[PDB]
Amino acid sequence: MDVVSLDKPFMYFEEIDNELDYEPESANEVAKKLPYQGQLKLLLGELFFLSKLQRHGILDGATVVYIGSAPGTHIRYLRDHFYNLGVIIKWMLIDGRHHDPILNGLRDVTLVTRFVDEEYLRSIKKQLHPSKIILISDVRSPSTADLLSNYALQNVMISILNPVASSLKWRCPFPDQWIKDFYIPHGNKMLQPFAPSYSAEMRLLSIYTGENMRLTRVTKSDAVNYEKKMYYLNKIVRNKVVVNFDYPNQEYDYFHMYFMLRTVYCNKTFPTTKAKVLFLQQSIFRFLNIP
Amino acid sequence: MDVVSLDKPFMYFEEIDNELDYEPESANEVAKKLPYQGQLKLLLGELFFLSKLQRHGILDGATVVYIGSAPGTHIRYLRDHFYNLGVIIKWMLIDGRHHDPILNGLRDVTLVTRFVDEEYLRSIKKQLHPSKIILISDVRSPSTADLLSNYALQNVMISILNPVASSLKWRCPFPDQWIKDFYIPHGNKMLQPFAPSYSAEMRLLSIYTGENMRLTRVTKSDAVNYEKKMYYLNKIVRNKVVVNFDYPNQEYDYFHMYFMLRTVYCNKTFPTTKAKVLFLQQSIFRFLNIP
Ligand SMILES: C[n+]1cn([C@@H]2O[C@H](COP(=O)(O)OP(=O)(O)O)[C@@H](O)[C@H]2O)c2nc(N)[nH]c(=O)c21
Ligand SMILES: C[n+]1cn([C@@H]2O[C@H](COP(=O)(O)OP(=O)(O)O)[C@@H](O)[C@H]2O)c2nc(N)[nH]c(=O)c21
Ligand SMILES: Nc1ncnc2c1ncn2[C@@H]1O[C@H](CSCC[C@H](N)C(=O)O)[C@@H](O)[C@H]1O
Ligand SMILES: Nc1ncnc2c1ncn2[C@@H]1O[C@H](CSCC[C@H](N)C(=O)O)[C@@H](O)[C@H]1O
Repeated sequence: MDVVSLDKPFMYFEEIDNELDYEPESANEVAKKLPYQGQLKLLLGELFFLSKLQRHGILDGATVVYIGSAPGTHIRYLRDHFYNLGVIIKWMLIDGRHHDPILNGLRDVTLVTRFVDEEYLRSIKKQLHPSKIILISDVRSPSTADLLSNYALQNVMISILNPVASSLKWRCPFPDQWIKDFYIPHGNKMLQPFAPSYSAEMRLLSIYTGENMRLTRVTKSDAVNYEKKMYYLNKIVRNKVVVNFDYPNQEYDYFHMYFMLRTVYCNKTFPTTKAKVLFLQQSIFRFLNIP
Repeated sequence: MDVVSLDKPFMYFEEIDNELDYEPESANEVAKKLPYQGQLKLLLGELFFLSKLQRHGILDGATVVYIGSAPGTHIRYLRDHFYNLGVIIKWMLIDGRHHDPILNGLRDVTLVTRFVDEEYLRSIKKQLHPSKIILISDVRSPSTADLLSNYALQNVMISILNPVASSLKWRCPFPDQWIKDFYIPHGNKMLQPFAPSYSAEMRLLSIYTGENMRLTRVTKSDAVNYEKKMYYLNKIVRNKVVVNFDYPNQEYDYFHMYFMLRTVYCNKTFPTTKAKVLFLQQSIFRFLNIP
């Protein structure tokens, strides 16, 4: 068995302290071990992001515009969580694909079947006005050309919507498929527990202060680094059994999930953080029908 | 006579401490009082900007890419000034129009007759590599639609060229011709002595640290402010005779020119700042054939 003792898990990209030469043979390995693992991945990341905004007092009264939301099964859980906590939020879920029927019939959630273009963003901005917007993007076209186009759209989302915070899908193009250097918004590179086994995807979390928008250039050298740090995380770290983690499941992803869940607010008062987390996890797994 | 005593002149937009309702009748007033006033305007601004970079030690060894450079008569003066100071610089002047023949025959200056598009910027970037680039832009198409397009090109100039510093033409669209909010790079809004009488144009000066690029949103409310602050500067300030300014000419623009010129480096040693400035001004006016 692959045992180790860890203090904390890598929460952000920059914390990764090692790297590995990417082995293309990893692409043939089992990408997922849990049913609905993709909804779990998104649920934890967005719960983490949104709880932060609550902590900063910028969630209540906001309209969450989620682009690339369908099917969105896990979004029903997020909505119920903040709804039950007393936070007042409107959700606007936009995707060309259809949403899970569990999202219908809620006055606080608007479902839209539209593929967003810069022009449509303008109309929704004019229509949301004057509400504060929180953007969450998970749009999907992939080639490096598809990616750049997605990233280019995400940047236009921020410029037109002008949100107070944003969570953006972020996976750097692979060095061997480089096309050109580009810019992404500045934010924390949140790592994702339960991401596919060898995924190099993370989420870019940003909070917009002032009227400024800071970007950051991404080059091929950055692409090489992303590939090597993520490959090391996936191949090595995520395959560790954190034995000094007394918890029903000690696998790295549960250890990592624990640190995100410990930041979540609950109505119920618990005697320990461990009890709150077990509760949140049981709750999340039951909702998603994960054994 | 319109007399006043001033400590310093307004060097940057933010320093303007008052505003006036724009009077459209000002558009019919004499825009210029000196011959070649436009070359003088550009010369002082770019001398100011470039001397700053020298002060920060980022000029020597750079390639100055000037887009929208023609005719560029005043650029010959700039080139001679730094050339004679020992600073090593390559100049690349690009415009679809032809340059002043005085710019020919200098091994350190390349003249290009091309209307730049994003694609061309890419080729010149690949070709300048690996030199450090200093961008100066004075491109001209104007409607608010022409402006936005110009500004959009200037931002692509910075993203592709990735310069260490930049000077950009900046005039906010008028509030009554607003089209949409947009972003410009963050920089100092340098005011321009000898700008046309009622011009709302300034230059955006930026130095790029790290791999970050910070932008700033410009709205119609900003457009109203720009109009009112600039109108106050033009109608009131620029029409003042600074009597506590002992100098051959006491008009505001000369008082303002004095503060830019006092920052310029010379080979010759002077007993007073006043002597250096008079020298630089005499020199500049003689070069431009201004009486
Ligand atoms: C993690 N990774 C994946 N690939 C390629 O990406 C393909 C799809 O796997 P994926 O990377 O999970 O796709 P996604 O990012 O769209 O979700 C694989 O079949 C590999 O060919 C990769 N190719 C390179 N060069 N480097 C990597 O780090 C890498
Ligand atoms: C300074 N100013 C100029 N204009 C208009 O701009 C026209 C051209 O004058 P300009 O503003 O000097 O042109 P430019 O910025 O392209 O160099 C004038 O005939 C006016 O109609 C202006 N129009 C408005 N609404 N507000 C202003 O502050 C203003
Ligand atoms: N322009 C656009 N507008 C809306 N959604 C977009 C988009 N282009 C692609 N997408 C969507 O991006 C999605 C990526 S899959 C998203 C999964 C979703 N976030 C979840 O909660 O279940 C797809 O449903 C696709 O239709
Ligand atoms: N894409 C482009 N590439 C090059 N120059 C451009 C441009 N579009 C417009 N311009 C140029 O922008 C200039 C504006 S006038 C510039 C005056 C000049 N800076 C001086 O030193 O004399 C015009 O000469 C025009 O041809």
